[PDB]
Amino acid sequence: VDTCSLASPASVCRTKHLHLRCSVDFTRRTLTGTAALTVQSQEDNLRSLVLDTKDLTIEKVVINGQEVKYALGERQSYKGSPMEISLPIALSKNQEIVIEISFETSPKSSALQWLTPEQTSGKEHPYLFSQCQAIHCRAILPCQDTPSVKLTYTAEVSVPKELVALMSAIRDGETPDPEDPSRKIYKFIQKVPIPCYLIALVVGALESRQIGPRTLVWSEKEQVEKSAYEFSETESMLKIAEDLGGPYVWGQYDLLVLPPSFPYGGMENPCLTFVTPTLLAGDKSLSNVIAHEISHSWTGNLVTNKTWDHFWLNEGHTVYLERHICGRLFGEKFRHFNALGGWGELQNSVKTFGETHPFTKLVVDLTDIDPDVAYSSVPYEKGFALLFYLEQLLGGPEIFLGFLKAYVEKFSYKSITTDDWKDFLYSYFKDKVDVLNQVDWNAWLYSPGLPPIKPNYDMTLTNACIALSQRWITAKEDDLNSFNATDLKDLSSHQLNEFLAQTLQRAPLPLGHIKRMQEVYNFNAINNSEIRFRWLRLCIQSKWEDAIPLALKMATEQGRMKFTRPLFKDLAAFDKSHDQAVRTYQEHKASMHPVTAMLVGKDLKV
Ligand SMILES: COc1cc(O)cc(CCc2ccccc2O)c1
Ligand SMILES: [Yb+3]
Repeated sequence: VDTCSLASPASVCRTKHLHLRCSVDFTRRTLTGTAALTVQSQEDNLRSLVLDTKDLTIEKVVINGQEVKYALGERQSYKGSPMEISLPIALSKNQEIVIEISFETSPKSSALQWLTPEQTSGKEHPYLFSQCQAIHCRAILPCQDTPSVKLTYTAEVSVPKELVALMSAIRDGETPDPEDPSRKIYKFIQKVPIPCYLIALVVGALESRQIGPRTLVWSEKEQVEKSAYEFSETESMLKIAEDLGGPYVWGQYDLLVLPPSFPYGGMENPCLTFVTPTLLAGDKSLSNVIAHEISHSWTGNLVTNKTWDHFWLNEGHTVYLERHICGRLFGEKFRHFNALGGWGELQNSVKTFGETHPFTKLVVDLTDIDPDVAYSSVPYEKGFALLFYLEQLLGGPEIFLGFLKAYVEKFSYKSITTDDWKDFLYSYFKDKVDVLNQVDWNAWLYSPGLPPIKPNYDMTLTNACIALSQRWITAKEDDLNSFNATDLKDLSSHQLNEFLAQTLQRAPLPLGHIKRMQEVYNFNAINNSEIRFRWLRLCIQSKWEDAIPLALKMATEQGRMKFTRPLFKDLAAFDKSHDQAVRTYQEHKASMHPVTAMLVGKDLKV
């Protein structure tokens, strides 16, 4: 049973399709419209069902052309309020009805950010966007808000005519509003059954330019040139992901580069991946995020996790594919380098939570836990680590990729659990059941802390990062003169970032070493968001006052949670800046993405 959802479970009824016809109102910061759900019954004699809702105003519910009775339950925190609909005629098993619910969103909807014009690049027009992973789709519309249910949908969206609307679906045409000539209706069809966390909307002044045979890049006009350059290897990545995954079943693959308040690096919305504009490093150095979003097209969007207790199935197989893409493009030694960094970030998450803390288990139990609160790098890296370990044990990359394609093939258009994964892994590796029983499964799946085994890693590109970091850390004042900008000359931006990751793991350092590091490396000049973030974290943790305004400036001007939350956290901890960090949050709380705003307020103990 899906514990994070209050709707009737899939064992009762199943949404097959959603028709949504809505209207984006920027004066009220609301979406208003109707959600017509086509619901099949799974039982005999079905007379009622519950849907998920959150801060939605419900005007009425119409089945068979007539208003039916319904009741809203009391709010249950982050879960929202259940919405029971009294059905007018009892359904037999497999009977299908259409429920059309007239609704309105609240401006406080946790799934949406309402951007004023000054918060955009252009400064003339407003912007709005959505993030429904994990359980915020109920903040947009009543639904069975669980990934245990997949549905197709269609939409018609009325927006200011000067604006443009996109969704996670095939764009199905645009027309002016028959009822209101100042507006446009844009239409969307999604023919592939999807879980509702992938429903996506963005409304703004968008421009497009084509970067491949199935890719257009979407953003504000100021951002299109840079976006088209930065993501020009997407077709190449797709061809690899198809060769490893099997056919791409979604048709198009467009990329939308969002404003900086977007809280994730990416979101794998079918046909329209959302990406952070912090990926625009000028050099395609952060292209692995695109490889993560492309990979989700199979592992995530096709093979879906039945519940959020099994999210690792989403992220771990995806991180496994993403590094496989990156491995093709740039070499097997590069895959291992990324893999090893991954274990590095897993070390930090376990250090941060504590090695016995429940969110460090691969499979979590999310009863009474906001998924926004549990979100970490753990499910990505522990999932990846498990799959890497399994690769090595079971005969290396070629064989484990055979398992991975069969896995997509085997579970496409379904929502699975960990036993469904492990059972199939066992059916596939019939001849290696002895190898598999050797694996310690309770530990990998259900024990907290680090995995019980570490897989073998090639060290070739990593050894240079570890060397320079150790040189800095074992340096005493009288060695600091020997550091020089030629220390970095054979370092890729990636090894550089790994050098800072290595160093940050041992923070703090003497103020003097940091001062010197700036002096000869000019890290401050670097605009790569990964490098800068770690360099800034290193400076604040090492107590450098000069870095307060920079780290502050990064924490607010962008809003990617991977960077924003540790920056406010480090700053809260540093005595000299603690009070500016709290006051800066409170100055910008209103203007922040609601989930980011929530997590930073808790992080800051406001
Ligand atoms: C951005 O997508 C998510 C949003 C959330 O609020 C929560 C999640 C996943 C929650 C989760 C699942 C499994 C293991 C750890 C974990 O944090 C994902
Ligand atoms: Yb010395």
